[PDB]
Amino acid sequence: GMMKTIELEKEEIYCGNLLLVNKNYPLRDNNVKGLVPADIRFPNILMKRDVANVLQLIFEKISAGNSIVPVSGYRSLEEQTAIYDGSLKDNGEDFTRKYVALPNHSEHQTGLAIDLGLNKKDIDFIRPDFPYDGICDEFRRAAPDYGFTQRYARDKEEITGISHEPWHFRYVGYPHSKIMQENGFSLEEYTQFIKAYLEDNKYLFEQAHRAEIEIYYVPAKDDKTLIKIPENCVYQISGNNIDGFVVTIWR
Ligand SMILES: C[C@H](N)P(=O)(O)C[C@H](C)C(=O)O
Ligand SMILES: [Zn+2]
Repeated sequence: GMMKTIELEKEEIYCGNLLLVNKNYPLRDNNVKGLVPADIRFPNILMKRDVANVLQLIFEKISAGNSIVPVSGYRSLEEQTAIYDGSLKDNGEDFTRKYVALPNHSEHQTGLAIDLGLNKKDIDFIRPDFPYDGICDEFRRAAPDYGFTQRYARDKEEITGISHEPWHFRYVGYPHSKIMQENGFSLEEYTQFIKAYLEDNKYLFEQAHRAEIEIYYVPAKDDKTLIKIPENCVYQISGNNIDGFVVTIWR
């Protein structure tokens, strides 16, 4: 069918669901919009609208009720700075470096990350309880089917630069979250992995009776990057926050 051309400015590599934000790769566009409260019960915890909707779907699916509470969603630069500096004072430098992202290097500043905890009257804000049992683990096991990944695993500390965090989940979107789950990938690993699949050798994601999904990487040019898409598809494009774009085509 008719193919259409998408023309992207280089700065668009710093927007999208698949941004890799870490010590190496800072947030460069602060202008997150479409933030909404994640839940009526927690008006001060904001997330990107589509992400809040997905969270509700997961809570519905596992019948979480009130057993899981959102502890921290979107954080502004001033909030992240206060948390970091406060942790320096309370917890010391070593702990802070391991458990708090540098300001402008936190996924919380994107609206795509959420810290979750067991519903108990006293919850540690910095390290909330989200065990590998019961309802919390039901969430954790369902998450990749809906677009979420547990961001900071114990076995990936050396490449994420952050200690094991049971509670911190990152939205990357389906099917990326599932591909990461299947391969045991951190987001760092997935960001490298997908660069092996260019437009002329796309990655194929398929299961049962739903449509096939193709995924590929497009390196950013210094100026305008040109991408072609079928008019005959639902598609997504994201920057990777580093050097290019990831394109997702629903067949
Ligand atoms: C501050 C909490 N421990 P976190 O938000 O789960 C840490 C994370 C690396 C960040 O500061 O973005
Ligand atoms: Zn977090």
